[PDB]
Amino acid sequence: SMSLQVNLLNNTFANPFMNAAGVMCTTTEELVAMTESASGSLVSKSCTPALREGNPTPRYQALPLGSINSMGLPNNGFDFYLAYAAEQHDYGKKPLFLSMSGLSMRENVEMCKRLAAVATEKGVILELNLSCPNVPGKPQVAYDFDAMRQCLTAVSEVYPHSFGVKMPPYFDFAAFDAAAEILNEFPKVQFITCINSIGNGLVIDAETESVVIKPKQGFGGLGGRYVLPTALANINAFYRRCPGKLIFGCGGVYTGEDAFLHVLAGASMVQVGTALQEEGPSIFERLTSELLGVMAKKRYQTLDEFRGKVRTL
Amino acid sequence: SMSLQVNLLNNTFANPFMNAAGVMCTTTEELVAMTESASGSLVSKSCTPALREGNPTPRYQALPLGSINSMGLPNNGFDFYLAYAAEQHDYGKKPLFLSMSGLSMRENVEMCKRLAAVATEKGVILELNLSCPNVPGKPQVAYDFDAMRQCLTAVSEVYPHSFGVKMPPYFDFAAFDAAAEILNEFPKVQFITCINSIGNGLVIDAETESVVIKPKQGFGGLGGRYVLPTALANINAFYRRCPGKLIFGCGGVYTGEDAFLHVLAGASMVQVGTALQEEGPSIFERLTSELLGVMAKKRYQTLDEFRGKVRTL
Ligand SMILES: Cc1cc2nc3c(=O)[nH]c(=O)nc-3n(C[C@H](O)[C@H](O)[C@H](O)COP(=O)(O)O)c2cc1C
Ligand SMILES: Cc1cc2nc3c(=O)[nH]c(=O)nc-3n(C[C@H](O)[C@H](O)[C@H](O)COP(=O)(O)O)c2cc1C
Ligand SMILES: O=C(O)c1cc(=O)[nH]c(=O)[nH]1
Ligand SMILES: O=C(O)c1cc(=O)[nH]c(=O)[nH]1
Ligand code: NI
Repeated sequence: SMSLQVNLLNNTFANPFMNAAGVMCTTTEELVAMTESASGSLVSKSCTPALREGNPTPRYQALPLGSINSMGLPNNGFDFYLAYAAEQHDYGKKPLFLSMSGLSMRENVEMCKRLAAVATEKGVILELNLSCPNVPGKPQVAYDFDAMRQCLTAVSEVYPHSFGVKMPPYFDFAAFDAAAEILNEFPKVQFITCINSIGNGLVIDAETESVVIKPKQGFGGLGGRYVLPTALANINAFYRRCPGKLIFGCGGVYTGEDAFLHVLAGASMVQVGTALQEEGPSIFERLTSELLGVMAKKRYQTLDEFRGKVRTL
Repeated sequence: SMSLQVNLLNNTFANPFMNAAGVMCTTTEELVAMTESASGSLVSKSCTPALREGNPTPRYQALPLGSINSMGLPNNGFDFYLAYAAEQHDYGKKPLFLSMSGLSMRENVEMCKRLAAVATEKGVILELNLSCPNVPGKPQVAYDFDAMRQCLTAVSEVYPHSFGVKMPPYFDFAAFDAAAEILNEFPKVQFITCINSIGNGLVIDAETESVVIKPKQGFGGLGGRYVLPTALANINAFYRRCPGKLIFGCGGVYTGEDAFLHVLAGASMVQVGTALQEEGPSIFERLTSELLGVMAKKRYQTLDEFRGKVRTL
């Protein structure tokens, strides 16, 4: 009588849950573990053309209300994630997203040219990251609407497939309108993932009288409980302003109820970051169970019945 | 042996605590209550040239982790707050800040021209709000740097006194740098208040499947526990980039420990919003007491001894 099934991008997903890019998806063993998990899908660590060591440690800290990180894009490099998608991933189990985070337009252009064939042959789907806020001396691409337009223009020009974009959060309607206007000019952009972390917060430990991460004087992206209302705002804002596109939710999901809120705001897929970092891939069994439980109590049978139907006053 | 005393802008404050603008400071009764409280200071509700009714209700909601509001600047009008500063306020009890939020540059200019004489005669201090996120169709001035520079020029032109600016949160270093560079052009800007609410979040009540405030489809500014690391980040960011100015902290202060963090980050004064809304002006006796307790356990006697001294790794 009940179903968490999702159909989009010419795929069927058993449920809307997946990891947030960058969480538990860097190594072969992590990718295998996500594939073997109860999640409906998975996305690989945001990649650069060559392997990156990332920022000095400590660079992640769990917190009572979430997390702060300045990882600095540590990743195995594009060849590695391309090879996983081309040769190793079991598409029989679930669809695969590959997150790309080139440090320049030219890097994204070069990687997309090579990804094209693998997307065609295997069905891997590109999630293009325009919102990394932890690489020193590199402003978030999507806070500069001109840099955003140019990046999307280049990728659309060279990449012969649909793709999605991972967005930083915005905090005013003018920004929502400006971002949506740009995104709506690109028909290949078929999903929008809202949101990446809330950028450059600063956690201070009262006992040590110090920051808690090493890079960038302790400034890092916030995730977890801190970001849920901001995530829902962005999910709903683009859900409304980009009616021709799907929205993937990301931010502050720890429970089936949290996920229910994401869907109500407009989300098709629901990404899990901080909570997954702290619990491991077994969380997806708990989350599907919980979401089904929420739906049971509210008398919903499918996600379609309430997606985007949040009531305004 | 210990003291919460603060000295700035030719004034002495018994302690760093004050209300955040907009919280419990709209009516005569509220202003007197703040003046009679244990707070080191107070600021009046952000004003427009004429009275405003504000947005339709409900327009504020207390939450487990903070608050969301879209008040829409309900206020008694400039004449009313000017009159309170000129004629009624007991400066013998504590200094007074007047918050100003004209809906246009020209509105601020005209109010400042009239405030000048009262500042001279009575010592009231202007906090110029460049960051109201809840009046529909009106974008936050401080997210537009050229506009911000223009406004500060226009005001400095007509207002022969020191003043401060209430800033929205920023989320990347390029933005910290740009804002600080504008503010550093204007010597009259002697303090910076970080931060106004995190703008346009969206709270959804899972039981009702609806938003919780009426204006703007449920979108509103976030305060409280949600905003503390963003507040600390902005306090510290401007503390570092504007060494010729003082920083007032605002955001997420519920305890003396929270206030201790604000000061460590660089704050001279510490403003209390959401917590004050939920607890009333008695909160200031608890906060002074708690901060003294935190200082005793840590063997500090004055705020100077640790202000801005947060340790990086
Ligand atoms: C450790 C860590 C690494 C992350 N790395 C990436 C990344 O490589 N690419 C990306 O798009 N987002 C990255 N993020 C952001 C998350 O994908 C997600 O947008 C954010 O953490 C909010 O979700 P949460 O509240 O569930 O954590 C990372 C987050 C964390 C905590
Ligand atoms: C009810 C309410 C009304 C507010 N009105 C104003 C205002 O008139 N002027 C202003 O600068 N900020 C206003 N704000 C923002 C607060 O001054 C403060 O910057 C924000 O709430 C963060 O502090 P908190 O975390 O202590 O709530 C208001 C906040 C609340 C909750
Ligand atoms: O690798 C990182 O540091 C990182 C990337 C990103 O997109 N988001 C994030 O929070 N961290
Ligand atoms: O009156 C309001 O709506 C308001 C003004 C402001 O500056 N900040 C805020 O959170 N609310
Ligand atoms: Ni922004």
